Amino acid sequence: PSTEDLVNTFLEKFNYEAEELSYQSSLASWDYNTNISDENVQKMNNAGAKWSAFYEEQSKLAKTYPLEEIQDSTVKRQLRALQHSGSSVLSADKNQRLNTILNSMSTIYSTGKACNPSNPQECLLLEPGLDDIMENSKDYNERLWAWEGWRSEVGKQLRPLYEEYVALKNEMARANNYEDYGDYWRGDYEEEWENGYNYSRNQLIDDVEHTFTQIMPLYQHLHAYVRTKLMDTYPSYISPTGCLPAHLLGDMWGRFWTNLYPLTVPFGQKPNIDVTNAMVNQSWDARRIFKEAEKFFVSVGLPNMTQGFWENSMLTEPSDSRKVVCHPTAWDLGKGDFRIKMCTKVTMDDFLTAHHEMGHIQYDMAYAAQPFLLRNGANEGFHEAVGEIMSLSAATPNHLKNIGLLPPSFFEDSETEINFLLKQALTIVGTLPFTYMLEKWRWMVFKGEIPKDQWMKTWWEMKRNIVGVVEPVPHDETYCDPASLFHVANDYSFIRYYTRTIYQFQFQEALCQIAKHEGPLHKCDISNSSEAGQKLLEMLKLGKSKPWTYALEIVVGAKNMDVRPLLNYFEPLFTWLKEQNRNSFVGWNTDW
Ligand SMILES: *[C@@H]1O[C@H](CO)[C@@H](O[C@@H]2O[C@H](CO)[C@@H](O[C@@H]3O[C@H](CO)[C@@H](O)[C@H](O)[C@@H]3O)[C@H](O)[C@H]2NC(C)=O)[C@H](O)[C@H]1NC(C)=O
Ligand SMILES: *[C@@H]1O[C@H](CO)[C@@H](O[C@@H]2O[C@H](CO)[C@@H](O[C@@H]3O[C@H](CO)[C@@H](O)[C@H](O)[C@@H]3O)[C@H](O)[C@H]2NC(C)=O)[C@H](O)[C@H]1NC(C)=O
Ligand SMILES: *[C@@H]1O[C@H](CO)[C@@H](O)[C@H](O)[C@H]1NC(C)=O
Repeated sequence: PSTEDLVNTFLEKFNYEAEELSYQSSLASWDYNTNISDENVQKMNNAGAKWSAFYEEQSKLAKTYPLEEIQDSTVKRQLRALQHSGSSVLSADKNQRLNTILNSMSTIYSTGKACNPSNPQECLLLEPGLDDIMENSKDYNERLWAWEGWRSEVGKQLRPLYEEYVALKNEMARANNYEDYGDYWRGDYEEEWENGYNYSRNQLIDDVEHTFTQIMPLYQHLHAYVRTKLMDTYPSYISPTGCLPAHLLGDMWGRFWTNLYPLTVPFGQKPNIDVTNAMVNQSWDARRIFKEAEKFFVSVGLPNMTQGFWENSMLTEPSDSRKVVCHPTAWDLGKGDFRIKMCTKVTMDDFLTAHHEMGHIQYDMAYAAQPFLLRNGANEGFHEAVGEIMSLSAATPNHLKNIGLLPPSFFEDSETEINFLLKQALTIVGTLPFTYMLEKWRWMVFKGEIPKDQWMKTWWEMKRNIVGVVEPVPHDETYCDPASLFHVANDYSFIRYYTRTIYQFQFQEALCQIAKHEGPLHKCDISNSSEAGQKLLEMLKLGKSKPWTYALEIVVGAKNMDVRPLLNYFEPLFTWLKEQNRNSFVGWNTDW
């Protein structure tokens, strides 16, 4: 028996026991995440810990099989993924050290309460009190205090922690065949085999950077517009040819300029399409929302939800009978038990959200044919990108009129279109540079290119040169503002949002081009395009069996990211911004 045949037997065993154990874990997690109950909490911990142990032991055993001697790229990929043990190689001592550091950083983050000068008790935790301030306040001093306090009482505390976390994680990375924790994270995009469908980890840097080059002009003009309107709101502090203060971006970090819409609304009279009132009138219940979503997916040719979906999902808050976590989640428990958890209300947002989450469900149903280790999206962004393209189609007033939530005679005034596209811009085009800069700083820091003495300095240097944002109060290396973000303090990648964003518009433009739609890409409802849903399935079923490049080619027609779809989607807004910015400054001073 060739070592590969023995390998097949190994994996065929792994997936057979794993599929099961993961289903047991997932059912326990449905129990806890729904029927919050200490008992159920304890059972969740038990089952998840058994999953952890199984994966770890099977990973060691997989290492005892040599990847270099595996033929079928499919088998090789499953093995490779299972062979990536990670924390195992480090001594159990060092393991507990890093576990304690991650736990302590997350506990500092969660236990984050800053107090207000003049108030010895206005001290409030982050999620309850601080954010509203950073999103619905027009007081420079209040927002300033919040921003400074977090990056002061929390970032400083995390500073030594993250300092040692970098060294430990780097040792873990190089413990595996890796140059830095950066290369380890970049490997999630690394795939090999097939014809030229291979993507080396270091190519990710090249591609992210060139895509950001093409997106830079749009971000520049968006910067101008937001800057000028904010100037009129905060005149004493904003400079016309300068970067923007961080505390005025709409959230503690300024990851999404969405909350700046009231202060930066194009026009401002033409109301915003809110079918919410219409839903409230047609008595649309949560089930009706999800049923219309089902009808959409059937229209493009995709299947409809299992009986199990309608019978086992929690589509509504559990009245008052139980206590639940509301954050919307899509669930593939394994073994065909697909579900969705949401505290669905009667709101356009929850409607579009149901379409997104059900798109996740459809992806899950489409790759059930694949084995366990290949039952996932091709990269880390395929999934949420599919989800988002659903909401894009379900937001076009065309589809809103079809479902009967907007009168037929209703017409789109160019003004309302610009308003909508600008809101999309802040939330999308705003996080794009923020994301690039965050992950670049982390990548270089893990690569060591940024020494600790110039750790924070570079950070704000980039925040200005890239993001176009400036520090309100100068911060020394005593601070650690990067750790101030949950995705950074809790050891999570961040480039996923950038990649997802670039992907979703590529997908939407390809599929729309299939539906033979003509006109702006912000007006596309792939509804009834059997061919569109067919291409989508022809990718979705592939899972991660085939290279992510292959999935892309099967859908969009290219093997690598392309920003041209994103630009085409926002091009109207781009031109309007250019004209609105002619007699003003488009750019920002680096040192300011
Ligand atoms: C989903 O869309 C299909 C498209 O034809 C609708 O046709 C239904 O197809 C199903 C499956 O082939 C047929 O079997 C049914 O399955 C459900 C799910 O377990 C079960 O509850 C039914 O008693 C039946 O066994 C079904 O006869 C057929 N119905 C038609 C043609 O009216 C289907 O209606 C959609 N899904 C569901 C659950 O109805
Ligand atoms: C995508 O395709 C669907 C078809 O499933 C389109 O919805 C359909 O729209 C037509 C025209 O309004 C509806 O016609 C209706 O026929 C019934 C037959 O009894 C009649 O009583 C009504 O007065 C009306 O004329 C049709 O029922 C409806 N399909 C449904 C409700 O399942 C939809 O407009 C298409 N969307 C896009 C973006 O192309
Ligand atoms: C919720 O948990 C409690 C405590 O473990 C248990 O007695 C009860 O049967 C559970 N109910 C549901 C609906 O999960």
